Amino acid sequence: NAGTDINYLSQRTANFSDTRKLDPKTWAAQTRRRIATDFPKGVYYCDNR
Amino acid sequence: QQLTPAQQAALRNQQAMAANLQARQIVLQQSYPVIQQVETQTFDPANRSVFDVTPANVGIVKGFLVKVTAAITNNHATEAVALTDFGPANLVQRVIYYDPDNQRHTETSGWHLHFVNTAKQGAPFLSSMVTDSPIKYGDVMNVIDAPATIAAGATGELTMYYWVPLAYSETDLTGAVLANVPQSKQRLKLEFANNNTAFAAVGANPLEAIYQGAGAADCEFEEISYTVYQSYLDQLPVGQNGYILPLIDLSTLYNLENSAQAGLTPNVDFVVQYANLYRYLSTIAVFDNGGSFNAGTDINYLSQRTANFSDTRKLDPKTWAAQTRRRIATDFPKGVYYCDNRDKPIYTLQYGNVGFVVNPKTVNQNARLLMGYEYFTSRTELVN
Amino acid sequence: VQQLTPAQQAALRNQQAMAANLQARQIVLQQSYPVIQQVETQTFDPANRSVFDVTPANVGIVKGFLVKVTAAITNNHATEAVALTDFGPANLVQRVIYYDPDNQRHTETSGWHLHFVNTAKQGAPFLSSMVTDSPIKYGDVMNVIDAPATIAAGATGELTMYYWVPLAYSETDLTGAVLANVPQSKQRLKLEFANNNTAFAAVGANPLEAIYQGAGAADCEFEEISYTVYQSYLDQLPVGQNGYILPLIDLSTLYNLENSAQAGLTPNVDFVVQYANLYRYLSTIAVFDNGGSFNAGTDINYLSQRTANFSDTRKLDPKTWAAQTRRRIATDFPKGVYYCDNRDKPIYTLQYGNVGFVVNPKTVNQNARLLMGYEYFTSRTELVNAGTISTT
Amino acid sequence: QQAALRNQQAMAANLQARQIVLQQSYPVIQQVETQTFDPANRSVFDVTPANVGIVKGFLVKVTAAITNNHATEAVALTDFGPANLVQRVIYYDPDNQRHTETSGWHLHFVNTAKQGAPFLSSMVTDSPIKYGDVMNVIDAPATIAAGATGELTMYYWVPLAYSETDLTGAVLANVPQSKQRLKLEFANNNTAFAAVGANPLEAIYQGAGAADCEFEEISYTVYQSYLDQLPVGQNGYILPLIDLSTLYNLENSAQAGLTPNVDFVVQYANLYRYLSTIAVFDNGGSFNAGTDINYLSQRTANFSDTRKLDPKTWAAQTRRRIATDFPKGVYYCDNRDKPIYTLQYGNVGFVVNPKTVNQNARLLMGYEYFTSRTELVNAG
Amino acid sequence: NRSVFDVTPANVGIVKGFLVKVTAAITNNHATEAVALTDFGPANLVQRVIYYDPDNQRHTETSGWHLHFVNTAKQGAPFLSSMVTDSPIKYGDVMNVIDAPATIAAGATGELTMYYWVPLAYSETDLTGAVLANVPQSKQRLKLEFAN
Amino acid sequence: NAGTDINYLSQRTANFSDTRKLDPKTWAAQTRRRIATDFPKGVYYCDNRDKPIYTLQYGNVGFVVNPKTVNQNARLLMGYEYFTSRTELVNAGTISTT
Repeated sequence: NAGTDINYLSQRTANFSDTRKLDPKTWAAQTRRRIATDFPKGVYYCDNR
Repeated sequence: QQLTPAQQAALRNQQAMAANLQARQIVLQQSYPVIQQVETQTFDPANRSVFDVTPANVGIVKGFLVKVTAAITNNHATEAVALTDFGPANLVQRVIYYDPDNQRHTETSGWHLHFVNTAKQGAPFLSSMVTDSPIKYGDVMNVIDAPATIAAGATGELTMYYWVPLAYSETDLTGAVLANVPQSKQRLKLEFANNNTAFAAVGANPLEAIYQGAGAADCEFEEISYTVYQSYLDQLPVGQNGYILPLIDLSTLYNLENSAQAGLTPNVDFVVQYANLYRYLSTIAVFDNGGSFNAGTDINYLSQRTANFSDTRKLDPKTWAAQTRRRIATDFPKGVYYCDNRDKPIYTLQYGNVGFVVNPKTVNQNARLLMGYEYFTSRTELVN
Repeated sequence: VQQLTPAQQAALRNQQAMAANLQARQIVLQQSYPVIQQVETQTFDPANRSVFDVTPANVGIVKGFLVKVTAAITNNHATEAVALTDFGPANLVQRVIYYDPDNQRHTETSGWHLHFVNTAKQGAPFLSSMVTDSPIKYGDVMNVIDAPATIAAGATGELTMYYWVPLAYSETDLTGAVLANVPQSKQRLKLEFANNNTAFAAVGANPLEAIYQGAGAADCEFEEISYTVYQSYLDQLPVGQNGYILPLIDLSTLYNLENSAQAGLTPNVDFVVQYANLYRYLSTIAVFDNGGSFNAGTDINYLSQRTANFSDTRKLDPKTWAAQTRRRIATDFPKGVYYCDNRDKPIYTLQYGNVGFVVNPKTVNQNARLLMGYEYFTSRTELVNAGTISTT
Repeated sequence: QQAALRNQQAMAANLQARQIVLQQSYPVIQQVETQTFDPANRSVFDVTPANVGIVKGFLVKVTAAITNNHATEAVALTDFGPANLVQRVIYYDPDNQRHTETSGWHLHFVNTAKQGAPFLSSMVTDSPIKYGDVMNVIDAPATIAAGATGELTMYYWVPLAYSETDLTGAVLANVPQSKQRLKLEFANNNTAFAAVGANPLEAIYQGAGAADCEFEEISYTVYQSYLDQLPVGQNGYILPLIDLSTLYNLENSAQAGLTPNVDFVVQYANLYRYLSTIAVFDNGGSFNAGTDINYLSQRTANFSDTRKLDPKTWAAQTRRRIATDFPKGVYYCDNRDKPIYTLQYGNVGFVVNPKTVNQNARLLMGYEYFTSRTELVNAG
Repeated sequence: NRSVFDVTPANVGIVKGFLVKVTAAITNNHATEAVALTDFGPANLVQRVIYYDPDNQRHTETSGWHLHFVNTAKQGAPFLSSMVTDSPIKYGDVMNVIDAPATIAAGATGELTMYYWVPLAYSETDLTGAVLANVPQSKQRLKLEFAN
Repeated sequence: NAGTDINYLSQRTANFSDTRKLDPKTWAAQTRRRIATDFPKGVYYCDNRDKPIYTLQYGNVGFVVNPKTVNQNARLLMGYEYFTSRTELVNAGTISTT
């Protein structure tokens, strides 16, 4: 599914809490800045380069 | 020695500039970026359309990503409405930010902020590029989206995103806002569209509207929702005196603002002077020709001119558009013209007064130029 | 021969201290530059919230805050109107409290008392526009402090009110000012606004704290309220071989406004409200809330200020008392509101209740009481360790 | 290290002389000239003051009769009304140096700012004793109906000395045969009446019958205020040399180029110590009560601001100075205790960020300032 | 309309914790059926609480139900409860400090009150975990995410 | 009444302000921690055992009640537990704020 089965995604840690707890569309927005489009349905990407 | 105060102050700068850059480099190499939700609200703009969001006071703030969704219903008996050229970019009419000292930074329209977001990305902001790939990449998540038309009796769903910058970029902290402290509240103020601004009747000016068509009078928002995410740097490096901070970066304002200018007449140079002291990074000029937005056909040429009547880029509309295609890989909507001055910001006092010029071929009633600026500028000094 | 005298000055001592304080004050005023700056603006619906804590900027020497309040009031009643109470827009703010960086409170009073002091200090109704025969169109052009006399059934009225919350006594006397450059510790300016429960009084109800009263009151409501706080301070403080040249007495003295309520009035009997010791009372305001009725002196025999052993220093009939006030503000305060100026020679008892404010009532209704308002100076240490108000 | 001391001592020595002059001389107010004329023939006059003692200023009385010859339409006072009976004033001292050069309306607004209330007005009170507008000192009919003739009276104080107690800017005129020049340009049939829809800024009346309005006549009387019987000492005349070598002037200017939501900055010049600033927002002939402005301020350019305020709060500060508001679109700023003094040209600017800008918009500026004589007076 | 709030604590002295009073009115508009309290009931009025100190260091971040169970464990009895006894003097649930109707019938409106203690300091006598402020900087942040 | 006729209660020192200005239910919550239940209707308790109220000057500290509704013949009946210096009570003591 295109994010409709997810509340949010994040990277969490171990002091702060989450460093990027985001709804699926906002998470996808960050990915659009990296590959100029969305990955296929149900595929989520995270850049920590 | 002879103390040449002017030469010296410059020297003092030169050292100031170097210190700033080093501090910036150290900050970037040493804190950890965080983006976290600050506030979400769902409402009917018929009830309320202005909201004052209170950002969290933590570390150095770089900017805010604002997600906006909306549902619009066309209850006209028979007629549809179609997206205007700006469409969902008009979901937010105005945005204003104030820092902890209550100093105002950006104050501009949603459409201008959106065009700058696009210029800074180098492509339509958060868009999905079309390719021949058989793998199913594409508009999967509808990050920024709005139906091309909303038929009589139908309800359409829209999604829009705006990045409200404080810092100039992810690597250049000029304009960022400094949280090691005490200070006040910013007042990220968001003024949303409502039934009056979002729908334009046939023949009415579509500038600020989202949809225009024969069914406009019976269109209504059902709801609008926003979620503001704050992007900042945490775990600020500490050294000797306390926090290692880029003092020039944090005491410089990086702002967007817009205004409207009128007084255009056919074949005469319409000159909009740059308001001195600011370092203008970009200029957007929208030729709202009395509600008509044309693809360059109502313009002879555009230019940037300095106090000697010397043009640095006097170009016909298509050639002007060509330069923009090199910047954002496509054209801005009809009647929207962009000018990049990022590497050499327009700065009067460096070379006399400068002006943005438009020589119109046709001028309808109520014609005007809506100017959008992106700038830094700070304090200024001198002596005999 | 109210008593202790001018021996209070022999006691403080540091003619050297005063000489220094005063010289430093003058250098600061001469060398620094005045700034008035917006620190916060907010719009809200009283139905959701009405209490706000504003955080001032910690910069230089803070003199005070100018608070601008605007509001839209809708009379949703079907057929009845409402009209302004005597205090009207002065009740847009119910209370104010200020805490400095050292957690010490300065002013803690009602919006109406604060407003009356603003008027007393200006020498005329605060920020008012005086009427003259000038043919040139000066006048109430900008509606600085403004409110519709009535709001008819179904109508919406727009109001504007301003309050000056003082820290410093005046633009030239920095007594009471706050040094906020020196600690990261925050200041607190607490504001409690009128709400749908306090702004509207039904016919026959007490209008003291209300803005409008009338037959349509039950159906009146705020459409919204907005406030903007401007902070006034001195920047670019002068430095010497010591460092910052500062008036130490000015900055270690509190200039506060405070209110209180007293009851127990009986016809033809002196009702005495005792002044506390250690405070130097600059002015006194007494409001005779005669069970919800506010009269123009007709319910009072006389008012006075009295010292235990001597008698009264100004026992006067209500009209003569009002005459003294007309010399101070060029008009009368609203019905039932009485003012007393003691600025040149502040009431200072050294013993609690040496000094009392007197009201001998002619008629006393049910639930009668005197609402007192005070302006005073104090030695910040004396208020910390040895102070009450209120004489029972 | 001696500079500041030398300055303090010179100031201490000015001040003593000033006090002796105020104490020993005697104030005189005397008529120097009266004239009645028809604006159709002339409207510019050069009055020659008397060269006696220390001149402090001139009180100019102006009366006029205006006839509305229109068949059926009336006219009504503009916001400035009788303050536009004098369009401009210019004063030249015996040394050919100009002091004030400004408009009649700006001069009038400064007269008001200095009085602390509408100049020479009659305040309304509840007094049963019949005080009130008995003498119609400054007066003009609110409207002049078709066929009617209205009578107007206006007074202006042209200052040389700053006040009755501060002689800064005063002129020593008993020292030369060289004449003073007080130039006055009066309203005429072309400036006094504005047609509906026309800019009323410089007019006295506006309305449907304006085209047929005319002056029946105008009269003026100039009274000169000076100090006589100047005190003499040892070396001779005891005089405040700083006071008499300083100019106290009012001047006006116009600036254009306003754009919605953009800071419009009018730079202050260097050398001048600006005591007050008046800015009139002539929004293309429309004068609004702050609704066309976002905020006003005084700044170090790009920096800020020492008083960036919304229009109502700006007006609140003015209410503390003149006990009322100036007319629509007129904004005042008091800097008397700490005059704007840049050394640098433009370090400081007056700011107006407009909300709405009509065609032909502009800011009409008015300034009160002190500046500075290069060289002392001629002494005996 | 809104369920997440960022409260800004005052910066004064050593902070030990926060007592959060929460009240609510709930209406059951079902045509015929009632609803009954869950085992956690009003403890679920607050879904999550997160605190950050002046240096933006996160301390507690947990659910309302977990915070409530710890409040109970630290008290040694159900948090802020009223114990039942045979006393004829009218002590008892007089003030409804923590309270919620056992059921809300179709068409009825129930009122609830709940309290949570968000600790920084471990206890009134053990200041381990307390937060100063002699910290030039920020402000603290107490984020409350409510039920909807 | 069970707190419904009161806006708030507090203990205040002249110059600082209140050390515990609380709504009636929150005031009752503190009491529940002390006696495991509520005192009867209209009865309010305040524990200052670890740091006893000790003014050195009369009235430096006061107990505050801001009533929401006041009926005819209303009054506050106060009860105190204290340790005094036997000599101070002998020579310098009253109870009483009018």
